[PDB]
Amino acid sequence: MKQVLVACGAGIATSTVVNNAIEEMAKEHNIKVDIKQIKITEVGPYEDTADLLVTTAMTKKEYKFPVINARNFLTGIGIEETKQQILTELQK
Repeated sequence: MKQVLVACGAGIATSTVVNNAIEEMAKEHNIKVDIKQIKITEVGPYEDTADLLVTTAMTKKEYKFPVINARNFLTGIGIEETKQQILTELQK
């Protein structure tokens, strides 16, 4: 089981496109992955239990995992790109 969180802070209240996107891809792949949604100040305690984290900005902390910028998820087209990187470990 892979618990991947998602913390975005640009305009939308929560990461809708990202989640709705990833969740759509994970299904096609049929992998045992579960997406998680939390606030920017929620990833702190959710660093251990969680496995992967993705954020657009505000990534200045003692993270204990390979954070992946959410720049690719700006519109919703360059998902496959980053997805390939994160998936490299998911289904390594």
